[PDB]
Amino acid sequence: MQTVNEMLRRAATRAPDHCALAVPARGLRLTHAELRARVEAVAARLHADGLRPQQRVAVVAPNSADVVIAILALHRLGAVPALLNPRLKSAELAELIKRGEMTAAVIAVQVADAIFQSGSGARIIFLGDLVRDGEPYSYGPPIEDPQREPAQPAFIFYTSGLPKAAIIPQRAAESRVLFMSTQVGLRHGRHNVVLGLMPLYHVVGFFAVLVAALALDGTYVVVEEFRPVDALQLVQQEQVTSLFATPTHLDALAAAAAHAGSSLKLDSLRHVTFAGATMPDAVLETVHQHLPGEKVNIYGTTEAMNSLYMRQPKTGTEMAPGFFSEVRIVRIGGGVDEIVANGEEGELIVAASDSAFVGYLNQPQATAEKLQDGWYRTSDVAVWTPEGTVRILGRVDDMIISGGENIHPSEIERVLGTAPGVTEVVVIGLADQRWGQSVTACVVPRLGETLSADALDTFCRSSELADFKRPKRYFILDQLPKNALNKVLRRQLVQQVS
Amino acid sequence: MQTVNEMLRRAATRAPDHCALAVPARGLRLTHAELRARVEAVAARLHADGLRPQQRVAVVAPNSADVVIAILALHRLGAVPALLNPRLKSAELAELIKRGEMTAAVIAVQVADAIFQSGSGARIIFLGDLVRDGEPYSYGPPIEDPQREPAQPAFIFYTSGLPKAAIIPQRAAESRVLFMSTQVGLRHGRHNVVLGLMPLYHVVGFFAVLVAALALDGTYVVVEEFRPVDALQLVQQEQVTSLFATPTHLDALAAAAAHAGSSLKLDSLRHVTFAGATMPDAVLETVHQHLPGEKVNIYGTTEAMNSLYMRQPKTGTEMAPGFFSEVRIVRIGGGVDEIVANGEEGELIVAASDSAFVGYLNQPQATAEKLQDGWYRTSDVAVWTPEGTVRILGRVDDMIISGGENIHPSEIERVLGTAPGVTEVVVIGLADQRWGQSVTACVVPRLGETLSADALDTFCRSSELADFKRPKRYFILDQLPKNALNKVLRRQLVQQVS
Ligand SMILES: [Ca+2]
Ligand SMILES: [Ca+2]
Repeated sequence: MQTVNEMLRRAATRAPDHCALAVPARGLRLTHAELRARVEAVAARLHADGLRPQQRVAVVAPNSADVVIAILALHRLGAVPALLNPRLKSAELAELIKRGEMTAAVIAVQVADAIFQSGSGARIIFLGDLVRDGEPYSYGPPIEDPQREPAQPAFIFYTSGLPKAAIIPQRAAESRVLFMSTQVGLRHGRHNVVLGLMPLYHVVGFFAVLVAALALDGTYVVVEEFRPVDALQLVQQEQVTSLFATPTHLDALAAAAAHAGSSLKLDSLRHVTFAGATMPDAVLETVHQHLPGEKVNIYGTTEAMNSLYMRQPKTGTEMAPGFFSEVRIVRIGGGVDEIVANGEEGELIVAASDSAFVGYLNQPQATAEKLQDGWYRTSDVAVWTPEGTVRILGRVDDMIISGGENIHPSEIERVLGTAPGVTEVVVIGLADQRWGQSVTACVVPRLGETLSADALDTFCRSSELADFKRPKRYFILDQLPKNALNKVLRRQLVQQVS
Repeated sequence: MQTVNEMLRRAATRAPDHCALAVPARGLRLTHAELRARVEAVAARLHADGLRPQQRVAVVAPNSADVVIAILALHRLGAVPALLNPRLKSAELAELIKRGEMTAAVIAVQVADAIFQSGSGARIIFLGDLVRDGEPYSYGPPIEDPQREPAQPAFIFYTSGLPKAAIIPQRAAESRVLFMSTQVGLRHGRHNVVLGLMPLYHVVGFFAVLVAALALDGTYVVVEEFRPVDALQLVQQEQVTSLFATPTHLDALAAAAAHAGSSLKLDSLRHVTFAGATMPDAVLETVHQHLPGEKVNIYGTTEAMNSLYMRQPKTGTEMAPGFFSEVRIVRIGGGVDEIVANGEEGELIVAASDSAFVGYLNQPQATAEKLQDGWYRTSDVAVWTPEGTVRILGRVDDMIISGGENIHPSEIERVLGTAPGVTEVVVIGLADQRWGQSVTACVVPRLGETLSADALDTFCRSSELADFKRPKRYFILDQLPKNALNKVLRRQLVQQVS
């Protein structure tokens, strides 16, 4: 097996003087050999300070060359980095560090004061004390390479109450990189220039983007702050060959690319990759229209990485398993062998092979729910189409059951999203008078526009929606309740309207 | 890890009703599911007859759907197939089966009578008794899946006195397939139609061609006998997307493709792959001119599979390591850490990682010579170019040392191959009067043409060859001595001329 460390080690023997890390705004460029030397330097310093293999170390920082070096240094030492979203609230981060029994926390700095008040025994390490614009503070003797074993913890990543600590074993790294070759069509070579739009604390941003970029002897371009015009200019200046972005970022990029008066040259870009399950047909058409390269839709989890994909997608919900993957659709709430009959809806489950996590840290119960008899349960509903592909229908937990029939809010939300005057929509089930749920739509008007239940119903009646799927009721609201991460709080919304 | 069996098993869950095996001349087509059922059937029958996991079974047969099924059935049972070139002499095959301590031999049938006379305890199994045009003789209870372990023997393949039995471990299969994705640019999908030009008893023909074709959810097209026109027609009829062929086959294919009056449509073909180290510049130009698709040169061994490659090659000897690979150039006859200074010639050695063989069967001494301190020694001479690529110079054993300077016959042979009137040439060293060797060229004239030492020397003097490299002597011969496999016997030639 090639661990992350080993893939990078091998790449550096092959392409020592080729650019590995580029930070164009900062004018910082490091070769594969230069990066390896700085990783080794930081690792040695961390070891001298007391850090030992298989100890867990939290990382709380936005994307940057310094955090790339820190994460890889921790891994080189043999510590287990636990990458955390720095946009989370301080007390929430402190709780997770406490729950995780971390030896230390490497932070970009009032998070430290929060860790001190939690009672945690985690030693605070400021990122700025380790490495500054690629330059390490060097000390301590050279250190041994730790023994890495296939099933052993390598990295911890967090999911969407509190986020769960998914443990990624050493053996998972290779296939979490190589799917980008088998599915997406990346190949080895010094032509590879990868734009780092995805967060490093997301499995895609780390394995599929950063690690893939370097493992294939290419360049990772660091983007600290997202700006659509700045990103497209970087495509031209750095000759970016591939980008992985969110639907939100892609919509922004497509719009910035759409001007006739623009001098932008996007010719180098050959791959545009995304998780487009939630992507409306309209966003997908603008991506096809205004951005070059092959478009590939992927379906992925923190827990299992890549399970389905589609080249040149026409919609965001239709995909099929690729290399590495084995999938089934089973009776909702049933055992892993209870295969549905074709055309019937069930839960998508995916074989837990080398890419799969080994469990959630200190949560035995949640693990038992997700990993059963060699299979990872997605908690998503799906169906086999007449063409033998998988149609993702939505989350099991979002499903509305009205008169004993399954309705998926995501489908209704996509239709209603295109109705005149609608800027936002969330579809929920509210309790009816016959022990079921009634389909209910909460809608926000475009600025200055007037919505009415009658006009929205008139629009739904003209659509392809089956009768039983049309909302029975509308709530017209000035705004929807959202957390600090711009995610709709479905449960708080039910309470506000009901 | 995915063993060969596991890669095929997973592919069949993904694409059960897609064509896996096509024999167009015979009108035979089998889906992934149909192939798996026949593999399972033959495996069960083999087990009932007494065959058990980790027992070695020789296979002596030309390419066909039946041998594909037999090999995969042996592997499914857990036996270790030892694939042998059926063009070898009977007593030579019998000797190798004896030396290998085989439990049995599956043969297309006077090889059987030879095995009986060798004294071997190998039970003879005729291929025609197991499966006929895809149809198995079925009996016996269903059998357990054997435990497969990473380091455990999986397949045996033979090299170029007697051929050596290279043991390929279970863990080697995945990277021996996936290099075709990282290096050559194949990707997962039902678009894959692979033409089976390479012999199944060659590691390329098995892992890189057959197993890759199926593992990626594609089709393997069986070719029992090579014919250039028939092969190109199959490209059109079956919509072949990739082919791997010898330089000899490629020259034949290019010529057949070169007619303006031809109706052939080769548009589906996107990848033409070859081991082109021995390929002259002229053959490479005709391939570029007359065949479509991306051309990729690979450097490979039975022992280590893929160690170097080049996309869109301009010559056959300049390549660089790809994904999986780590290479060094060391002092000839020295230790694995004795790196040469750049520009100096040495032996190419390659890291023995997952793809590597684990040793030669029953030959401890030959193993110790080839596998040292984590490295496989190629026995090829090479040099790092000013551009940081590897230039393959030829075999260590072929090198001529004249006045203390290294001369490589392959270089001289390529120049002399283009001289007026020359149809064949072999360059050898003969003992001089100062304890060294003199560069000597043995040449065969084109039919009816007259060669002379003077005209050949005149041609060499006009070439880019350094003074010290030009032949001091010519032997003009009506033919060169060759074995039954059309390979020049270098040692018999020295004796004939000296
Ligand atoms: Ca309000
Ligand atoms: Ca003769």
